[PDB]
Amino acid sequence: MSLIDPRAIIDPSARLAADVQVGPWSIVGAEVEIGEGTVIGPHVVLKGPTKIGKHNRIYQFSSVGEDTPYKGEPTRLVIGDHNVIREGVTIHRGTVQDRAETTIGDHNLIMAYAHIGHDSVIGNHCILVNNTALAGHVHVDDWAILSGYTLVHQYCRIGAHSFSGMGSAIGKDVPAYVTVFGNPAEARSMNFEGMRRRGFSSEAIHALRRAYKVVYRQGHTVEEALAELAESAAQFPEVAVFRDSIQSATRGITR
Amino acid sequence: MSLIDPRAIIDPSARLAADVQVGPWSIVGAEVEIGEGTVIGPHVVLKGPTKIGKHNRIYQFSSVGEDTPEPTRLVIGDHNVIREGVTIHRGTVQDRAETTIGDHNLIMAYAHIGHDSVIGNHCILVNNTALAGHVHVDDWAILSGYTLVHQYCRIGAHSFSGMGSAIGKDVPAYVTVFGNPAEARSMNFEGMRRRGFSSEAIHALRRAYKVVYRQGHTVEEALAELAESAAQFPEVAVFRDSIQSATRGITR
Amino acid sequence: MSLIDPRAIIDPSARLAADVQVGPWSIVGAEVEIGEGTVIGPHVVLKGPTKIGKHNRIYQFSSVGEDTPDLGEPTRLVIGDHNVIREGVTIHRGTVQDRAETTIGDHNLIMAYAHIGHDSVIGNHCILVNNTALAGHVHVDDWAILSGYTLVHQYCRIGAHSFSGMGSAIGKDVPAYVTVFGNPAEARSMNFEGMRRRGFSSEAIHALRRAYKVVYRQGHTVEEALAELAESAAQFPEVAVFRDSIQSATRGITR
Ligand SMILES: Cc1nnc(CN(Cc2ccc(C#N)cc2)C(=O)CSc2ccccc2Cl)o1
Ligand SMILES: Cc1nnc(CN(Cc2ccc(C#N)cc2)C(=O)CSc2ccccc2Cl)o1
Ligand SMILES: Cc1nnc(CN(Cc2ccc(C#N)cc2)C(=O)CSc2ccccc2Cl)o1
Repeated sequence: MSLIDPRAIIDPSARLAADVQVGPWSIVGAEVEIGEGTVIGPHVVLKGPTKIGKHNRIYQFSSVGEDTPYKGEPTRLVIGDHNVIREGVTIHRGTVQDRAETTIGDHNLIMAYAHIGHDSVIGNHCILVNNTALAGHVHVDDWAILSGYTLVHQYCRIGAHSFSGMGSAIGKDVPAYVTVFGNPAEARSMNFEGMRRRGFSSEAIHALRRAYKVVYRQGHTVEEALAELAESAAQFPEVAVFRDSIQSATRGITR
Repeated sequence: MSLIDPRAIIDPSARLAADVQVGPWSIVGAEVEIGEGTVIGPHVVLKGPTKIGKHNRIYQFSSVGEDTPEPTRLVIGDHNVIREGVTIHRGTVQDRAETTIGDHNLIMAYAHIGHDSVIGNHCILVNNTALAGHVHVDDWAILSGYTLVHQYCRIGAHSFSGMGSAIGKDVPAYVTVFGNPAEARSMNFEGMRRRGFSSEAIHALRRAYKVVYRQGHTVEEALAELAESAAQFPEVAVFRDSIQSATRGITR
Repeated sequence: MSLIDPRAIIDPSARLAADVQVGPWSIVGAEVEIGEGTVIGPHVVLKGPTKIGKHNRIYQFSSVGEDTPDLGEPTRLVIGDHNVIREGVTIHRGTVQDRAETTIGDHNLIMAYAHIGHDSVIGNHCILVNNTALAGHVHVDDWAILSGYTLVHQYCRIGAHSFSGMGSAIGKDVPAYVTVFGNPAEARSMNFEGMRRRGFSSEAIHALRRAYKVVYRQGHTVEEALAELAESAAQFPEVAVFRDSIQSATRGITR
């Protein structure tokens, strides 16, 4: 049996690496580029201009590279390497001219029926659990986990190693390591489980626990908090990752 | 390349207008009528008795015209966009509760339109919005992502629900609702300005909101107080009529 | 015509009863077993080791028998008789080694886009309404009704004849007959409506109303409540079902 199933439709403008697998009844549309070792399942719709990197797995009933719901404006979707895109996932392209294309990095897991809205940016090692929805212009940093049915408002930033509880509705920025829950989302604590899994030192975990309290439990303003964290951020690069996510928040921080 | 892809299944009783496009591996079932300029994507399941109007677009993995889990019908108007994975059930004809969708609607990815529901014109049902059944959505309503609507609920003209809202009661026209359970917050003044409502009409609607929600009046007292402004501004009469026709009470 | 559509793919290791119907563009994977009177719709993906019983109906765009997006461990899915699996439903296999296969009994209705996580167990006469998600290791007892978009945390037990309202987020065990609402889920009352439809005696309904008060409205600890329910449970099999569900609660009960 051929690597490209004879029941699949490959557009003559699509560029594929030699070992790409494409399952039956799948469409690889115009201007779709697919890298080495990628596996396209059956019943998949791929639309371009889209770049899919190496060693990716895209499951049935997914629509990857769709137009968002002027004529001829260049729009693009870039997906890196070692990603898993499960059944029914929808991923929209993003505008090129303004450097706001839809981008997905490496080693991500995008679970069933998740939605990635136009101009969203997903880093590396993220997990978007079933039916997570990024409205659009969402920035998800490395190792973030969004539990099932997490809804993210347009323009929100989800910090590195952050966590959302199931059914959370995020309206403001989530700082690095922070855990959020409910509709509307509220900050609860820090992802100490994720910190341990990543092999963080005891001094680094303690400095981060102290950092959370400075921001959320000591009644200080964002301006007051950032000034107090300066000393701790200089000694630990992980407290600096927390400090930078607060400093770069536009919609305010999830409290 | 033919308009009707040779890999699609078209039942002999289906009636398609000459320029209708059907993508590969789509099923156009028996008693399905499709009007001029409509585009059916690939992997679409269309079941009848269903009448689809002119210049519609139906995306992949949609199931339109499903039986509810006696002649039943589904009627879809003109210029609608039905995105990927949307599910639309038919409604009962004898009791005049067929499922109806008007014109210029945008029904986004994985939205669900339960049996006997009625959607007006220019409505937006964002991703995963779910109408349980017998839901009436009036013109220009916006239901944000993952809005859930209890059976028999009425969604007023130009109303708005925030993301993840769970609506159990009627939403009056223009009203903005948020959360689970849904709570009224304000009016959609932004929408009024886009529609070209006058400053005077907006002013009267803002006063009408206060009468219903911020002055401790009963529904009976509020309706009597709005009578004067409703005769003067047709937009206020839209707001008053939606409260008058509320069978499950109003969202507060 | 032909019971198996010529456009369907039937793996040579699949075992089917002679009258099994399979629609166009459906995949019946390796190690899939399908019983008498079952109808598989078009665009269905079935993956094994999976057993599907008699007189079942599986709708378009469903992925039944897939492996979880995180694990040579042999895993299985077993589905009983007279079930209806609506469009876009995802059902994952379990694990055999620790006796946690994913199992679904008889006369169940699994509505559009519902998710059945790995190692979950569904009894009989249950209804999972549109987009209900069982994260994994979830036990759903007989006649439970989970309203649209109900989210169920891993390891939660849903009691017999219980009911969740639309958009409920369940993080603790739901006792038998209990009605729960919101995110986080909160106990409200009992499903008396369901009892009456099931033909429960007025005496059994009266005893269950009293049982709810003992657990939830009289300031008793779970130890105290279980001691007070002992007498009623010995007399009413329906009260024993309620008592057993509180006894077997590992995550505490939904209050
Ligand atoms: C299974 C399981 N393992 N951990 C959890 C908790 N979790 C976060 C999480 C989930 C998966 C990975 C992984 N790889 C990591 C973290 C949730 O999102 C629960 S909700 C949910 C879960 C699954 C489907 C639908 C829903 Cl709604 O679930
Ligand atoms: C994109 C975008 N543009 N506006 C918004 C806000 N919006 C209303 C809205 C959304 C789209 C149109 C349109 N055509 C109009 C209004 C939401 O529904 C947010 S939630 C959400 C949003 C998108 C996907 C999934 C989810 Cl869950 O999102
Ligand atoms: C229709 C209808 N008939 N009863 C209800 C109430 N119901 C429970 C329920 C639903 C169906 C059966 C059945 N067979 C039994 C109980 C809900 O879940 C409402 S929410 C919902 C409902 C439908 C789609 C999306 C959503 Cl979100 O809806």
